[PDB]
Amino acid sequence: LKGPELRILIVHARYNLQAIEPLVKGAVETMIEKHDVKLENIDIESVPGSWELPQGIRASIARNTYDAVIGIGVLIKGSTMHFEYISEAVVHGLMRVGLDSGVPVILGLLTVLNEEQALYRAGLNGGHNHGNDWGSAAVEMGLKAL
Amino acid sequence: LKGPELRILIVHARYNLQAIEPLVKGAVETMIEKHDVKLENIDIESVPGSWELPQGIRASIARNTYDAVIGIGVLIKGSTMHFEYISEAVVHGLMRVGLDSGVPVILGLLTVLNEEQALYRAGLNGGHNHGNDWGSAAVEMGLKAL
Amino acid sequence: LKGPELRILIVHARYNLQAIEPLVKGAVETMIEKHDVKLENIDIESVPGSWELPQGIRASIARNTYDAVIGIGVLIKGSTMHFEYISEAVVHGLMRVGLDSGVPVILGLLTVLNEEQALYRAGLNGGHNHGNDWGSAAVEMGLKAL
Amino acid sequence: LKGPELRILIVHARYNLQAIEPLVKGAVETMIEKHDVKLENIDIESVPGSWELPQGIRASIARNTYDAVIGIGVLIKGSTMHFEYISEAVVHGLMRVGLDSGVPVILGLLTVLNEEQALYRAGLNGGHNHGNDWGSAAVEMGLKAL
Amino acid sequence: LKGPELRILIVHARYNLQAIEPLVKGAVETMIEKHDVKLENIDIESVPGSWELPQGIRASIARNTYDAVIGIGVLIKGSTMHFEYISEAVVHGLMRVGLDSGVPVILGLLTVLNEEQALYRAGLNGGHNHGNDWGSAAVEMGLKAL
Repeated sequence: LKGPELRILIVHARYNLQAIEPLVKGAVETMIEKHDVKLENIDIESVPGSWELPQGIRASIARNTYDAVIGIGVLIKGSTMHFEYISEAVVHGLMRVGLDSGVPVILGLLTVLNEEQALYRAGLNGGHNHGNDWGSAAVEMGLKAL
Repeated sequence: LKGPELRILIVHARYNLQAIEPLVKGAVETMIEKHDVKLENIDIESVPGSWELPQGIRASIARNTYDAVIGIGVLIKGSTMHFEYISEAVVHGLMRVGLDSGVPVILGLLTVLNEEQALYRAGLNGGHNHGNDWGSAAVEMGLKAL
Repeated sequence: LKGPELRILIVHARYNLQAIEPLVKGAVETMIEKHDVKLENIDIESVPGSWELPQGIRASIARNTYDAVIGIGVLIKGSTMHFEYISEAVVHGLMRVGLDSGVPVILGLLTVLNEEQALYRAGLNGGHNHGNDWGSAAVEMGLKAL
Repeated sequence: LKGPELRILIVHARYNLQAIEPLVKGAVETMIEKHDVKLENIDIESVPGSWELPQGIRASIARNTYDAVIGIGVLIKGSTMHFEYISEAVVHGLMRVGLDSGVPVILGLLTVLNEEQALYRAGLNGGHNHGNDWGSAAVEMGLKAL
Repeated sequence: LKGPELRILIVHARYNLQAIEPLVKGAVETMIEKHDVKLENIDIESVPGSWELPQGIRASIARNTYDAVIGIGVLIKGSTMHFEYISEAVVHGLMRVGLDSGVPVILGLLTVLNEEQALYRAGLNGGHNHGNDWGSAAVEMGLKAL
């Protein structure tokens, strides 16, 4: 599947930036290299933390027009219940923003127990970069939307 | 119950495709063989993963008109909390799309601990294929909708 | 409390039918025998499983007019997480249908660990039939709605 | 803070009535004795169980006009998962009714493991009556609403 | 990032006030000292408990106009399930108020097991004050909103 006429939005948080970057990259590289998406047609905005992902996307979805958007962030279990509650709220939030807007929202949220699990899913230490999967998903959902 | 005039939509994800296929088949075979549904009246679309099920169905529900739709996907517990969160969000999502649209949405989502449990519910290794149940359910809900 | 002019709707699923029936009966008998509800004023529709309860009620709530509705079904814990997710989604769903419509929705959903717990709450093996409680509740909420 | 011109609504369920009463009392006494609320300006309606709280409040909120409302009920853990699901649904429901209506809704819901824990929070056996806290909260939220 | 023209709202509950204060301070100090926010442009309202946070913010968001708002409160695990349910409901509530209003809502909610964990996250006993992070987040989201 190729989508030269597709406009894609990518919002990512900045916590655990060491895992975020590889993910964003994989997502971008895959879209371009494999689906023929134009670099100029890929906006990349960012927010403080995962909590802000739904809100950031909603805002951007209103300003311009995209065919698909990818929310990227990584939450790591800490000492309190904070992890559980943010996670649940953010995931429900992204789903809402997508269903309300009609714009496909790809889940690029990692909810892990430790940094290692994150890096592994970001393609480091022998793992498969999930940002790639997200990229292809964005493209597919974008086309089917039209 | 027979529904020759029924138009059914089936959206399924592609992860764990080995379990997905038997499910879709059972759903289709049952509708046809037991409820007299016309093969031409059964659309079968697909999306990347379960996360996209609600969004894919919403989109399709807007394009054409169906009497019932079946969402099919299988989520398997991994090393992180990802499974728990996607599961909860997807299930709430499908329920929403159905209640908002007024179109019956049948739950063909398997949330299992391991691949074996999935295959078993797909009719392999001595189990009962649940896609069959979903097929009959789609038909029943479709008629009662009219 | 008596409600001769009340119109009640009862939607029940068909899984674990052995527990369902006693429940529906108790609900009906109580409404009639104790609150003076007219048998002709009690509609009893049914759906495949608990998942369809919210959707079935929404549909019916649109076709006719009722003063109260009772959703009845029984979910039993199995080997997977399916039970947990359907349960949470269905309960949220019923609450939504009630709050959106303005029509009182009585919860006649049993979420048990095993069939015995269900039958017990259906009045068998020395237990108290909960359908009775639901019946009176339907009547009370119906009147206060007016 | 005093609110002589405030109209307060109090809906309470009737299960575990032994814990409910002390709670309602404390709420009323505190509002009057400490915030100068007029007894005639305090409506007290009731419903069967906690499940009906959101629905009862919605109904009443539509009939008349209140500055604040207090939902009171006590759920006790039993042998099944029923407790967990009603609890989650009711709490989400009350929050919704408040946010949709714009009318402050005070949470007077006790979700305990056993009757003792309930009575203790109702001021018996050496505990502090939480209904008092709820009363003051109702008054504060009511004024700030204006 | 600096936001001299930004109007920020801060609503905080009053339970566990010993942890609340340091948080509010850090939030204010950081906004001023590091982002050039004008003290006159920072409203600080308060409510009884965390349950009231969403409702308080909704009310204020309607009265005036803000570029960003910060909800602050701390919930501590007790003997009952109350903690879990308030937590889940409040977090979903804040997310809703933000998505409905279009106004960025920063999560300054601590859901801890004990007072120590709270104080630690408020900057005492060797910990980092999270109110600072929230302050910067408020500023960033506010600007991007424009």
